[PDB]
Amino acid sequence: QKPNIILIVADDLGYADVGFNGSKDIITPNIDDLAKSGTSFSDAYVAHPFSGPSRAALMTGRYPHKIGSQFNLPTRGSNVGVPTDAKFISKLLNENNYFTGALGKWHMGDTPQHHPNKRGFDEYYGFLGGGHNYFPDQYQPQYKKQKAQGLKNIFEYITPLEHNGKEVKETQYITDALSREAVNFVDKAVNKKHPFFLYLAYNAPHTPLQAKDEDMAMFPNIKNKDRKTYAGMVYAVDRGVGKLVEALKKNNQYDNTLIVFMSDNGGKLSKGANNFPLKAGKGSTQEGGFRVPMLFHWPKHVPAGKRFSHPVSALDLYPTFAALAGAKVEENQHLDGTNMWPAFIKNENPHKDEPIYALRHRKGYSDAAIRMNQWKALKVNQQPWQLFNIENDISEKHDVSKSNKALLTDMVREMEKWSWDNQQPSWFHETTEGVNWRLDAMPRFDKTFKT
Amino acid sequence: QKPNIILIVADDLGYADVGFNGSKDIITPNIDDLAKSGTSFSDAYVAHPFSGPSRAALMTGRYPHKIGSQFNLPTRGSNVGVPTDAKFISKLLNENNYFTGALGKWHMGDTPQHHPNKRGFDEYYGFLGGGHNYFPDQYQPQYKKQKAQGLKNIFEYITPLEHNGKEVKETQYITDALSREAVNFVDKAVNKKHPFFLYLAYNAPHTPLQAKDEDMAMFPNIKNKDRKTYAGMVYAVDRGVGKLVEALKKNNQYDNTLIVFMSDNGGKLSKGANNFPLKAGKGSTQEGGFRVPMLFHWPKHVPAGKRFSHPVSALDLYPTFAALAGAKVEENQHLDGTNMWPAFIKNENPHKDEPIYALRHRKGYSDAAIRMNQWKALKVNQQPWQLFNIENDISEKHDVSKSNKALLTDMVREMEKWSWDNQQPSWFHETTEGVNWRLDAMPRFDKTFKT
Amino acid sequence: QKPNIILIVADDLGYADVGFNGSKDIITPNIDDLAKSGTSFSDAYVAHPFSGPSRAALMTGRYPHKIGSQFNLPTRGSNVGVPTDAKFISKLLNENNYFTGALGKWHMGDTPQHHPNKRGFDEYYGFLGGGHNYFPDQYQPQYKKQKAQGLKNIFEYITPLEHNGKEVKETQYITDALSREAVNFVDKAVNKKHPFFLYLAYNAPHTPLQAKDEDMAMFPNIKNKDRKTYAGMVYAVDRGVGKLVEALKKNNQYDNTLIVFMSDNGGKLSKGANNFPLKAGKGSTQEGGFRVPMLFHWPKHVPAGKRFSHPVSALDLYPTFAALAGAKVEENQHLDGTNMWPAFIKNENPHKDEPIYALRHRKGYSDAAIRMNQWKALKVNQQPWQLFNIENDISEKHDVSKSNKALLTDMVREMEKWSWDNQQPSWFHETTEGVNWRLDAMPRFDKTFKT
Ligand SMILES: O=S(=O)(O)O[C@@H]1[C@H](O)[C@@H](O)[C@H](O[C@@H]2[C@@H]3OC[C@H]2O[C@H](O[C@@H]2[C@@H](O)[C@H](O[C@@H]4[C@@H]5OC[C@H]4O[C@H](O[C@@H]4[C@@H](O)[C@H](O)O[C@H](CO)[C@@H]4OS(=O)(=O)O)[C@@H]5O)O[C@H](CO)[C@@H]2OS(=O)(=O)O)[C@@H]3O)O[C@@H]1CO
Ligand SMILES: O=S(=O)(O)O[C@@H]1[C@H](O)[C@@H](O)[C@H](O[C@@H]2[C@@H]3OC[C@H]2O[C@H](O[C@@H]2[C@@H](O)[C@H](O[C@@H]4[C@@H]5OC[C@H]4O[C@H](O[C@@H]4[C@@H](O)[C@H](O)O[C@H](CO)[C@@H]4OS(=O)(=O)O)[C@@H]5O)O[C@H](CO)[C@@H]2OS(=O)(=O)O)[C@@H]3O)O[C@@H]1CO
Ligand SMILES: O=S(=O)(O)O[C@@H]1[C@H](O)[C@@H](O)[C@H](O[C@@H]2[C@@H]3OC[C@H]2O[C@H](O[C@@H]2[C@@H](O)[C@H](O[C@@H]4[C@@H]5OC[C@H]4O[C@H](O)[C@@H]5O)O[C@H](CO)[C@@H]2OS(=O)(=O)O)[C@@H]3O)O[C@@H]1CO
Ligand SMILES: NC(=[NH2+])NCCC[C@H](N)C(=O)O
Ligand SMILES: [Ca+2]
Ligand SMILES: [Ca+2]
Ligand SMILES: [Ca+2]
Ligand SMILES: [Cl-]
Repeated sequence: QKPNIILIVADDLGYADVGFNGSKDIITPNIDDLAKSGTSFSDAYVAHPFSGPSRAALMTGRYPHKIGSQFNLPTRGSNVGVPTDAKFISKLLNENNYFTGALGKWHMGDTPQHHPNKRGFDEYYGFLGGGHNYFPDQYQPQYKKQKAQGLKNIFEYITPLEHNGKEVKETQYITDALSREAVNFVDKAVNKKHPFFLYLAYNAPHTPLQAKDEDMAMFPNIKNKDRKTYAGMVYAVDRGVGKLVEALKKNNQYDNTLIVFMSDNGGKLSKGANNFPLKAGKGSTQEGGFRVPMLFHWPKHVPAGKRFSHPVSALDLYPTFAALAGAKVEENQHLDGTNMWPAFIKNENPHKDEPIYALRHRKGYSDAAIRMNQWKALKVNQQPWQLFNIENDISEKHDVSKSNKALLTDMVREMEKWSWDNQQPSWFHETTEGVNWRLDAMPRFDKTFKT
Repeated sequence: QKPNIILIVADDLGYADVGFNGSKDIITPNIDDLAKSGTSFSDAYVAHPFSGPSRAALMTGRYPHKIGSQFNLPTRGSNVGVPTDAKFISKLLNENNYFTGALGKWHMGDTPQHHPNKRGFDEYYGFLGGGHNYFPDQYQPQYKKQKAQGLKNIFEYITPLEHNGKEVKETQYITDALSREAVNFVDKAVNKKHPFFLYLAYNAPHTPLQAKDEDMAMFPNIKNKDRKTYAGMVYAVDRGVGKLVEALKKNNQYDNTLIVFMSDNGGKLSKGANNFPLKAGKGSTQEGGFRVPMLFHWPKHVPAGKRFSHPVSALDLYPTFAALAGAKVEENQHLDGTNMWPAFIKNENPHKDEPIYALRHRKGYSDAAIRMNQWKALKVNQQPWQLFNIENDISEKHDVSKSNKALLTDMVREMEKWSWDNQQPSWFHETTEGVNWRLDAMPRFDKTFKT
Repeated sequence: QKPNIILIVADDLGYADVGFNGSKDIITPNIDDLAKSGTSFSDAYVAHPFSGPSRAALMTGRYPHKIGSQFNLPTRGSNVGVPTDAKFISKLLNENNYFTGALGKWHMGDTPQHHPNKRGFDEYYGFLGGGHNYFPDQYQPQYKKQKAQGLKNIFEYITPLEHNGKEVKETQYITDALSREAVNFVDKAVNKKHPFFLYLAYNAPHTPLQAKDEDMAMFPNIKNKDRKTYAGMVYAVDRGVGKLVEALKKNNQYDNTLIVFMSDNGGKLSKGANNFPLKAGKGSTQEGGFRVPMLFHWPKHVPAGKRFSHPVSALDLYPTFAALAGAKVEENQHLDGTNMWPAFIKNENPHKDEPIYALRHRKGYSDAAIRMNQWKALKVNQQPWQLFNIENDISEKHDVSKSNKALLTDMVREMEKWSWDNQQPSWFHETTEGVNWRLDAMPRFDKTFKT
């Protein structure tokens, strides 16, 4: 009965950089097959416009602000991570008889208690930090040189990958390696006789921009060097997905597996991405920062060849997966999303008359976003709040706040109300950021929620 | 054996605005009956000079500073409240076989976990915020208009009352409605065969100043408009108390019930109150802010026709009620008051040689108060500490700090010692207040405890 | 089988002020006997360069920064202390069948929950604060005068000593009294038939500088008044140790007891100490502040007549004692030291390629220290980081940072990484210190970890 679940998350994948979500230049046949025989989502949102807090939200089902995880972890390492008392969806599923696997990027804490194996994943194969260099032939010599020199703070992008806490010596381009271990994970799952949960966290197409020549060779008409490199990186993810689907079919897992494919946040335009038709990109509270491609694939359950047009949150995956797995959630987990399945099946808005938030901190102020029904409220760059009918003005060109004053004020005040149980950040991505936070009396919600 | 307990709390009731505590113009016959056949308290103190933290202290038996509840909750709503790990007196009594009821004003959190029904009250009938408009005929149309317009942040003074989480349509003037449900609560209690605890939290005579014509008609010689309205509001509370006593007598509950009547803080002089002979009023650390009327009534147990002249704290009610109920308290609850009954029965000071504190935060500084034996230390308006022999100088006219230097310094240093386990505020009543707190490096206890 | 353990800690004992660690003027025959038949440590470090946080670290096995105890407790008293959820080594040993005793200075909280008897000591005889006056004849009349005057905030240096919460009337010079009760403790231990742990926390030679004439008489060639007084104070500790060893031999405990003797921090040069050949003293992150004398004595187990030359931390005592006692440690205790015994027995560095830290907060900035293998990194007085080859430059005269840039930067970045799970201080030693902390947006780790 109970389905296997695969959550595939690309890292900094631009909105228009898969074929099912409008790519004209990058070609993603295998990812598009899953979209063509499943349902894609035109209004899918992550809980934060960059990696660490977005991933924290995927795993915990909570806005990262509620659990002190509003910032990326310190870039040079730390002994902190996403709080251990917020149960990960993997742990919940593992407690309900799932064989659990995590692959690739973690970015949620690298201490013993924060490690994938202590957050409910039986299997982990990957790198624990914010990304990685893609070619072992490049990074392994650099790590050797630095380690032999006696350095202990070695940049996490060149450190060896690990398998369940034991270091390995990777031989393949990282995207191919993660795809290979996805196949290995689902092949191991055959014998288990319970259902499985796989969290596949590709670092592609996140920087550094490094692609195989064989992949870049498939895009001879992309003349921009970065865009061709980026295209090659995305194509490697597509090959990977193809290799995984192959294995699922061989093992007779394909038909009873829910596959979710998405990005952790918007594309970085200066590093090869395209977020058309959305404004801006990674880190923004404009749509381009936190509105992402998403597809569901599960034959006979997810309708084939459809596009779901109502708002869905990455926060919804926790209770949705939980309900589909027959795993009970507790009220004291304070889940911020909803089980979207009943509304999804009726082609209705699972967040009818309810807001979806983004709140991204900057130096001495915060940018914010509110999506509810047709409306997108926007607080950016210390401008006054703006309002867009996002259903007809997806690119956020036509501020209609002047003619909907009471509605806008109401949305902002509800966000203000929501903000009070946000915890003080438990860390920042740089030491100076934490010092500035304190110096600036943050959060400056007097500015953020001013109407 | 074990007595029923009723805690009646008026909201912003002035010190001289009941007959038993010296009113010459407002007439409160039923409240005065309870005083005449019981004991009133000339030196009764609440733990904070305004609502939210005072109520937090009544329920938890802790100074609100110890539990992060030094401020009123955000006026436009929030998902925060008085910490769930500080057990409410209602919860303790409920755990020891009491049928528990709360009526009227809450002001201690409106989330599911902070709701009266989750803080140990079997029955709740009231409004969860800081107050309410008094006439359904006035507020219900306003709420209809706003709700039909699609507004979600609706001012809590016009929102519908509820009964155990289900919304109701109130038909009576709020003070009469709460009195009616007090009767209903004690009538329900007859069948239960356990003792009962009723927390009756009238919003009268708190703003808005709104009275029935029939009540105002009883004060033809009060020419000041606000004072007449206020008098009418207090008279409605007296009628209510009378209606409740009536029901207690009918049910044979009267003789074995401990009735406590008090205010949550001092009267607001600009909104109809009189705190004679005390200086200042609501929010002050002068006596007028946190010294309140109080009576106990319990035939054969509380002496009849007496006035107890020693300091008593609202903090004492938790362990006193607990002891009278045979409910065990634990050392790790960190109760800040004392079981006052043994000293009360011997007509001795239950806080002999021990301080009672007030500490009220302002913009960039704090006002403070210390009551111990005959002495009142006062820190106000960024003036140097003052000292009064409050037994001979109740109006705080004669600063004798110059001639008791060592005593004053000693009292202040003991308060400074007490301040270290005060928690940072978990919320503020406005966003800007919290920003100013952070900007001003609060608490500025270098100013507050300077000698 | 399992050994008794005695941890003797002098308070502000200078580096060169015992004979085994190079004293030419102070003579410490009994302490030197333990060194001569045991192993002394040339590179022994406490976790903080002053009392409260150093002691917190000894007892918890954690850097005090991890548990909010980076500052001394408020000098005029408080209701805070070292967190009750960090299990004390005494509690652990008590749970593993040890008879436990603490003597003399506590300085880790004086509330019921923070009291020695609630932190795993069966016996406590001493004073709970930061120090004490040494002559009962002097302090007892002062305390009587103040107590009879009705003062409640009485300076903790004159308050009566206590035995398990009950006040006593001490008749001897405090150092002699503590020594006497050490004898009484080990005599009580004879009957118990389990092993024992004694924590002997002398306040000597900490201020006030007060010595017996009979002790000062032994140093006729010390002409400096303070140095002679200080010498006499240290000699009283030596007599005490001699009296204790006497009792251990009488009771047949000597041979199966591990005796550790050390200081809580470096000597205060302006109050009689000598830290030769180390730079600076008490409170500094120069070697003189946190590098201390230390000896182990345990016949047949600790080699006799040796000097161990590798870094050892006071943090190591918790897991080392635990392992020697057969007491299990849990991963979730987050111990910061190591069981040094296996490396110690092989004459190898128990902190090979691993740092030992000091981080001491000042007004608006922090001083820091890193010891790893031959290297000492130093951050002091808001100067740029310095680096010394501490093995050939113990006095920190020759900054070689210019020629080891990459190593120094790497060490600092590793400290920066370590800093993220440091908690905000739960208290300060003065109210103004806490206000300045907040005003200065502390910690200013942007300055501290700048390279
Ligand atoms: O004032 S501050 O607060 O401190 O900082 C600025 C601003 O105020 C911040 O609020 C803002 O926030 C950003 C968001 O959260 C943290 C900030 O950056 C995040 O995105 C990260 C992404 O930019 C980064 O990409 C890096 C580049 O490629 C990989 C990463 O490291 C590389 O550089 C290294 C180099 O340092 C080393 O010495 O040599 C290496 C050689 O291989 C390498 O160079 S390279 O490989 O040739 O490129 C590049 O800079 O990745 C991180 C994750 O690791 C973040 O991505 S993600 O995880 O968020 O998806 C957010 O956008 O930042 C302001 C300035 O930091
Ligand atoms: O500027 S700040 O830093 O943010 O704060 C200032 C200062 O620094 C603070 O120390 C000080 O603290 C005060 C104390 O705690 C919070 C502050 O106010 C508290 O008292 C509250 C009480 O004033 C308030 O009364 C209001 C008036 O009557 C009812 C309440 O709302 C009314 O107005 C509404 C109106 O806004 C709405 O649009 O229409 C309604 C219907 O027309 C209604 O109008 S009405 O017809 O007049 O009723 C009035 O303004 O009630 C709250 C509880 O609900 C507090 O009372 S109590 O719970 O504490 O007993 C404390 O004194 O605040 C400074 C800035 O105010
Ligand atoms: O208040 S501040 O302006 O913030 O303090 C400043 C600095 O900013 C701050 O960093 C520094 O911190 C000192 C450090 O920790 C607290 C401060 O004092 C400690 O040492 C103490 C001894 O000096 C004190 O000795 C006193 C002396 O003899 C006995 C004591 O009282 C007598 O009256 C006499 O003055 O004893 C303390 C323990 O009781 C403590 O000693 S301990 O070994 O640390 O316990 C330490 O250096 O303080 C600056 C100004 O004070
Ligand atoms: N396991 C040990 N304790 N080894 C250290 C040497 C022990 C040896 N008996 C000695 O006293 O020198
Ligand atoms: Ca990303
Ligand atoms: Ca009030
Ligand atoms: Ca010391
Ligand atoms: Cl710190």
